[PDB]
Amino acid sequence: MRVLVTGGSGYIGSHTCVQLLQNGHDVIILDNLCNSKRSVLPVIERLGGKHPTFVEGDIRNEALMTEILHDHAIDTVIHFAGLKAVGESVQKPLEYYDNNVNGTLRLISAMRAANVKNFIFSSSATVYGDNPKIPYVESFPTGTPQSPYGKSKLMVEQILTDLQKAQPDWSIALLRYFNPVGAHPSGDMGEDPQGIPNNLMPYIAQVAVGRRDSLAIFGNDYPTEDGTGVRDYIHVMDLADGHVVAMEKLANKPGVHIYNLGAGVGNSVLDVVNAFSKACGKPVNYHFAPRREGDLPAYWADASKADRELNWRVTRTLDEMAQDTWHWQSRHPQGYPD
Amino acid sequence: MRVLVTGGSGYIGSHTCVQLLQNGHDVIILDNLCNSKRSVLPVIERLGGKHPTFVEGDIRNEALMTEILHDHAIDTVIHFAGLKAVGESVQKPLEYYDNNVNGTLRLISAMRAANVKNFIFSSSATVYGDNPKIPYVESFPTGTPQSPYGKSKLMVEQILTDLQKAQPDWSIALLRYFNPVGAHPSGDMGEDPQGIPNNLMPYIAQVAVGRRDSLAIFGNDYPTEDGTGVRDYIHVMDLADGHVVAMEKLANKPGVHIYNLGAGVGNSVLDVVNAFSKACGKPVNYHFAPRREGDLPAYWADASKADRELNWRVTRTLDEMAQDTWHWQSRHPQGYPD
Ligand SMILES: NC(=O)c1ccc[n+]([C@@H]2O[C@H](COP(=O)([O-])OP(=O)(O)OC[C@H]3O[C@@H](n4cnc5c(N)ncnc54)[C@H](O)[C@@H]3O)[C@@H](O)[C@H]2O)c1
Ligand SMILES: NC(=O)c1ccc[n+]([C@@H]2O[C@H](COP(=O)([O-])OP(=O)(O)OC[C@H]3O[C@@H](n4cnc5c(N)ncnc54)[C@H](O)[C@@H]3O)[C@@H](O)[C@H]2O)c1
Ligand SMILES: O=c1ccn([C@@H]2O[C@H](COP(=O)(O)OP(=O)(O)O)[C@@H](O)[C@H]2O)c(=O)[nH]1
Ligand SMILES: O=c1ccn([C@@H]2O[C@H](COP(=O)(O)OP(=O)(O)O)[C@@H](O)[C@H]2O)c(=O)[nH]1
Ligand code: NA
Ligand code: NA
Ligand code: NA
Ligand code: NA
Repeated sequence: MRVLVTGGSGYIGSHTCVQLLQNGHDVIILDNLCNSKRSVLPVIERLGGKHPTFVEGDIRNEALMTEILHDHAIDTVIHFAGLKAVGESVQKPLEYYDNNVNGTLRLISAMRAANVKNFIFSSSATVYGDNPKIPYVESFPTGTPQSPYGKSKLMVEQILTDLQKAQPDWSIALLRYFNPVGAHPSGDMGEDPQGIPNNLMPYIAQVAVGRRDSLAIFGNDYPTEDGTGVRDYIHVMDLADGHVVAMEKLANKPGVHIYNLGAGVGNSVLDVVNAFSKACGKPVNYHFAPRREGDLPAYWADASKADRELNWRVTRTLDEMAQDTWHWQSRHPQGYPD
Repeated sequence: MRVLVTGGSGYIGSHTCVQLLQNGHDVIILDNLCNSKRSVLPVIERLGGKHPTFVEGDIRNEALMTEILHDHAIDTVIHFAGLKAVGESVQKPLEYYDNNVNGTLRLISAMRAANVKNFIFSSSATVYGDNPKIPYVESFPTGTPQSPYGKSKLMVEQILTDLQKAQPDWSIALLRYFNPVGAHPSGDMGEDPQGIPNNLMPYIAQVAVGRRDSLAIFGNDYPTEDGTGVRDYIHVMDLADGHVVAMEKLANKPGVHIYNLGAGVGNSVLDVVNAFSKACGKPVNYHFAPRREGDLPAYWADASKADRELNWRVTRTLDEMAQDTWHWQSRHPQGYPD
């Protein structure tokens, strides 16, 4: 099929585009380059073994969206474009609501004008909010997200939901995930944070590489097996796969299809650090700090539904996530070239 | 002070502008005329005894908002502009999210660029969602609104809340109200629905006037004194007053100030009908229907906080709401002139 991939040049999107091309689909990437570089493009092509069209632009530009949609006879849209730095979200709320909330609204509005009715949304497991019932299941009602980032994701979910109700021919997937990590096995694509990495893995990778001194472990007091925070980590390649399957299997199947994408088990901070020490061949330096603002002791996704309904499940291990990361970090220390 | 009143030519806004002018404030009205007519303008001036500047335009146009803000040296903004038809909201969700969510975001963004930090938001008591704890108190956490309309209001509240947190110098009021009714005592301004009136009072007024056959009373089965739905009705003049006070008393007082605006008591459907039969001098025709989609047996606002903190409370009665309505309906059967 003909797919428009917003945010396609970013971390998850790039990986997804390669898998898409490999499946022989026609790929149109829409990205504003606010958090990615044109240099990834040729890598996508190479790895994908096919040429994806690239359009520089913003989801907030409804006019352009409609043009693109029409110009390329788009059948489906996988939407990864947006802002995702939780801490930044607290400091710059408006920017998050605009890019995420308004950004998606402008996009779906254009789809409406262009008669495109298949959509796959990059959601987030932060929508579950404060849930003492873990792991999280899709049948669980959502809660109230802690940050402007989380709130914007639920807001979008709600909007798409009402939309589908008003325009029942629409097929919409809400893909909820936690912590994506790893990189393409080639070691030639991966996560390329500009500045202080947000997530654990990359941060740790930076500590490993020499860039950082020590990892601060926020809380060693939790009601967990080792006292540190337990989270769900999913390999980026598996995530990308889940995206392709969802897109192929749900196209033209009316409704709001909610699926948690994850390994179905949790891992502590120490578990992640040990995995990494192992992958990079040297002890990762860390120290303990006291509980970070807004964090919970432990949570993960129940991914039975996707297994059952989409026949999808993870295949990569925590160790591979680490190795893959180390590999990319190692082959391309300066990330993507400017 | 210099105040920008978005949606100022509509029902509540017009009333509010008159009270504003009377208080000697400088009023700039911003309206897109999607639900009001230029003809109300001269009435505003007359009743207000002062000239308000009028600008035709849309809140979604950030550029214009900023211009306006700067051009007039705005000190505070009272925001009534938006869409509010609940049933229409279910049928046309996008339009509601755009006008309400995006609409406010564009407006506050402009304020940001123009260095305007005092805001009064026309909120809604639908934000309380499904609350079996009545009456509703501001200390109660919000729930999940039933319609796209309700959801958009809570979304806006959430956005303004995070904003204030990131820009602590801002003063923001969230004014939660239920069912505004009545009209200016002059009988020369009032609610002018185009088409099938949404709310009870006006609908009933139309039945009275001859336009409608009978009022359908959705449910006579409720756990209420008379079996019909109990709601909170607030006279439009009192609402307008609450708006002025909030604006004058909260300007430059940092924080998110939440206040329920209401009478503090509930009235059933039959109560409203009887009140109206009485005001128009003739039995209002009605019949019973079974429970409308999404409605609850009874709810109202606890307005102690406003009384205490703002020294504000209603002064008009249900009977006046009815009389005033009948009066306007009677002096101007064709509403505002085109
Ligand atoms: N990265 C994560 O850890 C994570 C976790 C949960 C959910 N998600 C969701 O996945 C999506 C992308 O995540 P990611 O990890 O690939 O991050 P990313 O920054 O690498 O990729 C997003 C891409 O979108 C682009 N973009 C941002 N705003 C845009 C706009 N207004 N118009 C056009 N392009 C725009 C950026 O330039 C970047 O290339 C977002 O929906 C995010 O909320 C990601
Ligand atoms: N009317 C009610 O029953 C009610 C109940 C609860 C909350 N509220 C809130 O009060 C506000 C106004 O209520 P109202 O009763 O006066 O209705 P209204 O339609 O009479 O007034 C709103 C006005 O806003 C204008 N407008 C709408 N969208 C606009 C946009 N995008 N840009 C510029 N102007 C725009 C319309 O032309 C109209 O003049 C809204 O915030 C509504 O949610 C109203
Ligand atoms: O410098 C860091 C970054 C992350 N974490 C922990 O690593 C886990 C994964 O968090 P991250 O921010 O990567 O994602 P989250 O699970 O909050 O999305 C959480 O328990 C964080 O508490 C940590 O201790 N130090
Ligand atoms: O044609 C109508 C319109 C309204 N109502 C009732 O009048 C009350 C006020 O409802 P409205 O739509 O005016 O506002 P709500 O309280 O739902 O905002 C509610 O119990 C409605 O059930 C009714 O029975 N028939
Ligand atoms: Na419909
Ligand atoms: Na670099
Ligand atoms: Na801050
Ligand atoms: Na008329």
